[PDB]
Amino acid sequence: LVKQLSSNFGAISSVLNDILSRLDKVEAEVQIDRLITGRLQSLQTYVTQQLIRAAEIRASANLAATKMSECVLGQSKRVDFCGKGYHLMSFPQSAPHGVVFLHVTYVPAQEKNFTTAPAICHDGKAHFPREGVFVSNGTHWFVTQRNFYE
Amino acid sequence: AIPTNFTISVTTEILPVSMTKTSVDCTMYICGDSTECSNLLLQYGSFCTQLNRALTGIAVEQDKNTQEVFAQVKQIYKTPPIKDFGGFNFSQILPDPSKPSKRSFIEDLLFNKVTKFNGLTVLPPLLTDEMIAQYTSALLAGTITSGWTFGAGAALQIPFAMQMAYRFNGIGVTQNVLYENQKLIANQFNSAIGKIQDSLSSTASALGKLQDVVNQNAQALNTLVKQLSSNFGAISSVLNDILSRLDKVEAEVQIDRLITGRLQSLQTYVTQQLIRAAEIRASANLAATKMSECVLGQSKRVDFCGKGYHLMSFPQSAPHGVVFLHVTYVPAQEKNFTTAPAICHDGKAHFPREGVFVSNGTHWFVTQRNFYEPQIITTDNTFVSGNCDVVIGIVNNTVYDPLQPELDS
Amino acid sequence: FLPFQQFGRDIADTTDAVRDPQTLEILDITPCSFGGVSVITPGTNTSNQVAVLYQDVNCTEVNVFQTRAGCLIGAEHVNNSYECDIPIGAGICASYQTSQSIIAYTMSLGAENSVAYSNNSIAIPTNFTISVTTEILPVSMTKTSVDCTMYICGDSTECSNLLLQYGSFCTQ
Amino acid sequence: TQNVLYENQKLIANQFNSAIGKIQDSLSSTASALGKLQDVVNQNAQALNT
Ligand SMILES: *[C@@H]1O[C@H](CO)[C@@H](O[C@@H]2O[C@H](CO)[C@@H](O)[C@H](O)[C@H]2NC(C)=O)[C@H](O)[C@H]1NC(C)=O
Ligand SMILES: *[C@@H]1O[C@H](CO)[C@@H](O[C@@H]2O[C@H](CO)[C@@H](O)[C@H](O)[C@H]2NC(C)=O)[C@H](O)[C@H]1NC(C)=O
Ligand SMILES: *[C@@H]1O[C@H](CO)[C@@H](O[C@@H]2O[C@H](CO)[C@@H](O)[C@H](O)[C@H]2NC(C)=O)[C@H](O)[C@H]1NC(C)=O
Ligand SMILES: *[C@@H]1O[C@H](CO)[C@@H](O[C@@H]2O[C@H](CO)[C@@H](O)[C@H](O)[C@H]2NC(C)=O)[C@H](O)[C@H]1NC(C)=O
Ligand SMILES: *[C@@H]1O[C@H](CO)[C@@H](O[C@@H]2O[C@H](CO)[C@@H](O)[C@H](O)[C@H]2NC(C)=O)[C@H](O)[C@H]1NC(C)=O
Ligand SMILES: *[C@@H]1O[C@H](CO)[C@@H](O[C@@H]2O[C@H](CO)[C@@H](O)[C@H](O)[C@H]2NC(C)=O)[C@H](O)[C@H]1NC(C)=O
Ligand SMILES: *[C@@H]1O[C@H](CO)[C@@H](O)[C@H](O)[C@H]1NC(C)=O
Ligand SMILES: *[C@@H]1O[C@H](CO)[C@@H](O)[C@H](O)[C@H]1NC(C)=O
Ligand SMILES: *[C@@H]1O[C@H](CO)[C@@H](O)[C@H](O)[C@H]1NC(C)=O
Ligand SMILES: *[C@@H]1O[C@H](CO)[C@@H](O)[C@H](O)[C@H]1NC(C)=O
Ligand SMILES: *[C@@H]1O[C@H](CO)[C@@H](O)[C@H](O)[C@H]1NC(C)=O
Ligand SMILES: *[C@@H]1O[C@H](CO)[C@@H](O)[C@H](O)[C@H]1NC(C)=O
Repeated sequence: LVKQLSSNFGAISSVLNDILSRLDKVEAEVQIDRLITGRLQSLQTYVTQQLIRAAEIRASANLAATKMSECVLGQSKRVDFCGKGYHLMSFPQSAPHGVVFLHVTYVPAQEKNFTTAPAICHDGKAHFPREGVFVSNGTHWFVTQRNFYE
Repeated sequence: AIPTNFTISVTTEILPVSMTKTSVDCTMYICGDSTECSNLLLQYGSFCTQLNRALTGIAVEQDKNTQEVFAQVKQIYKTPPIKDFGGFNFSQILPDPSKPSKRSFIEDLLFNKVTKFNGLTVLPPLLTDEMIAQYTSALLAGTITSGWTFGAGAALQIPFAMQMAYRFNGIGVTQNVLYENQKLIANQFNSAIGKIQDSLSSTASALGKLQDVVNQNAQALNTLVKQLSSNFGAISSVLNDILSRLDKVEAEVQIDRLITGRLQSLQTYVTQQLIRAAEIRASANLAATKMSECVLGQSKRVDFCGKGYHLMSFPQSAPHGVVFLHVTYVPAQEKNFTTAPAICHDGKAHFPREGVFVSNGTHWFVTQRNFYEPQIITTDNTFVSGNCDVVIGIVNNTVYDPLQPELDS
Repeated sequence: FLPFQQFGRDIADTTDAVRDPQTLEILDITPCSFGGVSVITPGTNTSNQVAVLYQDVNCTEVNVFQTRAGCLIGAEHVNNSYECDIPIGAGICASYQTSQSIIAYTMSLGAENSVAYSNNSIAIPTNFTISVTTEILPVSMTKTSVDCTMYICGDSTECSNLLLQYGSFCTQ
Repeated sequence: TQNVLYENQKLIANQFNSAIGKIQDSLSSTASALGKLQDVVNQNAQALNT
């Protein structure tokens, strides 16, 4: 925007005082009008870009507020909304013109291949887990939590 | 009213993700191959480079949108050669190895529905249709073979029927309903997919949300080009026709008239593109949100990923967009049952641990809220708190104690 | 062309074709090949070597690698894929690697992996790790304010009086 | 647990009814409550006047 003050826009000079100090009114008003049109257009361009950028910032701020409410104040069931992993808790940190969230997540680290089954027959009855899944270590059947071998 | 039967439905949600990456050269558009016009244009400073910058920013954000929507998986997963998925047929959404581009049948259907000299160019996307198809293949193979585990961390293999059992538990329906009705569920799923294929193969308007984006950008460019035909007060719209007949002094004035008009035309175009780009970005952010919370996980958000109780979703690529196939559980048939909030027994007030109390007119049962499956009311189904003189609408019945006959013998 | 037609025009009113005034044949006028020129470069704190992309042209009209993004000159084509560094377009990215030089390659989409799926095998985690990630979001931007009179006219009454003929353009 | 509601159902209904009455009293007395919508009306009207 400041650089635009250096443009002539068709005028004999970009410096308004240099136009006024050398030419009398009648034609000088024309030369000034050329600069007014160009500089006014420059401001309109600047303001339009700022309004669009401001809309972008507002969307980001709304997202940040949403995360603050549903991650720091609560616990998020939304996948990858507050970082990768199963969300536990988050911590806000301030930053210049922004906010930084530290997302604490639970990530499975080591796994084993187990044989499974959807149900077990006993006396003709079909037994299903109340919680967890059925696993076999190759000789014995166990019931264990879905997200942690126990 | 408690549902006694259910139907598995598949819905299609179509979202724009990107728009054509145009770039406009102000000198060739405004002046072309004319130095006199270019020299006049230089008196307007940076008006051009701010337009090249704005369009570059848009072009970059079109690739950012695609990457955030599709590039959510660190690895490219692939299905096994044996499709033992419990009766669920995925052959119409998985890559077809026989095509020159490994797209699914449905993706091929989607691509068949959506259809320079003045300084106006179109940049290629960074991610080709091949790269997008591979990404949707990886996301689909992960979803099918590992459920939601590939989203949080490592892809942990699980039988598909058990994965669906978890998805059913996630909506308040005990996993045993799925296994007892597994064949029915697989047949309903396969039929729903066939219906999706028939719709896409017959309803052209299905992809209107993406076609309109294509139309809006194309028309805008046509409008910009049409503006070269305007005089803007000059004796002629053709710059060379002005330069070849008039000498410098007045010709510079006639050229200035065209520069002002054409520069205004570009500014209008760029402003409209920035606003439209913001719209596309919001849509892409929504698509990425759905991808993360529907395909990689399971959504508890009502109507976020289609109507019904969400089970799973499948991404499909489309021209300048993404198509989600949302698999939902919808109650199908219901009966009128009499209910009660609690039952008095020995003065104790019994409440269900899970489910509600129902009566068929002669006997009281406890059943799941979302699926009629009557069980005998027992001490292992209900809990005691307080007594019958507080709860409004409490009824008299008996609660069977499974331990009593065990102690008598 | 019909016997009375001498010139053809495009949507922009530029000449599309002309009929030669001496020999009555039609010549199409296609403006000669042009395009944007982009420079692919590592930062100047690392190297002053660059590659040049001539957009949407063949390398004949201008070692040399023809891509659908254009003719890339100065970057060596490498068969090995990598993570995208400096994007070019159409699946091609470039980077500065090992002497050292600029390379061009088809970008990798991630490691290839298969899931050991079967109808009776489940993988259940036995251990876990607690990870912390950082998410950075903009919230605000500098609260600028611009005075149209000082910007446009400054300390000049004659200009201000002319500006008043434009009404509310400023106060908006 | 759902038993809390049933044991306290009368209290809950009375609190709900009172809260609604408070909403009515606020809307009947606080003009600024709908400012978010009035500003939209004002922004478009002024723009046309401009
Ligand atoms: C599967 O788990 C069971 C239970 O832990 C194992 O059975 C035990 O094996 C140990 C020897 O490692 C014996 O000392 C115990 O008496 C066994 N208990 C029972 C109840 O049998 C079984 O060996 C494991 N199998 C495999 C292949 O790991
Ligand atoms: C639940 O609804 C399904 C259909 O949505 C029923 O399945 C149909 O059953 C009839 C038997 O009268 C068959 O002729 C149809 O071919 C079946 N359709 C499918 C898709 O399998 C099912 O029987 C219903 N169950 C109950 C208990 O009402
Ligand atoms: C999954 O559904 C597709 C639907 O097309 C099945 O493909 C058809 O299979 C039948 C016989 O198996 C052929 O006669 C058709 O020509 C096939 N159609 C197409 C388009 O390929 C596929 O076989 C089904 N898979 C399973 C395992 O049942
Ligand atoms: C309500 O359900 C109960 C339990 O299913 C029904 O009682 C059974 O009725 C059948 C006849 O249809 C008898 O053969 C069983 O011996 C009954 N069992 C018991 C424990 O009483 C009862 O008839 C049903 N009532 C209605 C109106 O449907
Ligand atoms: C539910 O059962 C209780 C007791 O089994 C009933 O309470 C009796 O009500 C009658 C009539 O009001 C009294 O005369 C008895 O003295 C009460 N007995 C007890 C132990 O409180 C109660 O009325 C029954 N509810 C319904 C709806 O029939
Ligand atoms: C689970 O993983 C943790 C590391 O993430 C293991 O803790 C390490 O155990 C080794 C023992 O071999 C120590 O030398 C390391 O210092 C431990 N690291 C930390 C951070 O405490 C843990 O033992 C693993 N548990 C199982 C059952 O595999
Ligand atoms: C499970 O078995 C397959 C069979 O080849 C193997 O490739 C895979 O690595 C095994 N899983 C683990 C966690 O070792
Ligand atoms: C429940 O009873 C009402 C009583 O008229 C009836 O209109 C309604 O259709 C019944 N519900 C079902 C599912 O039949
Ligand atoms: C339900 O309504 C009937 C209407 O006559 C009434 O007699 C009965 O007591 C009511 N029950 C409850 C729990 O409100
Ligand atoms: C970039 O230059 C600065 C200053 O010379 C240097 O400190 C920094 O490490 C350089 N960056 C890289 C990636 O080498
Ligand atoms: C010109 O570009 C086309 C692009 O497809 C290429 O096939 C051709 O070989 C290039 N060179 C020519 C025409 O000499
Ligand atoms: C790269 O792969 C192509 C495949 O056609 C091959 O012709 C070429 O020689 C390879 N380059 C090197 C350096 O191996």
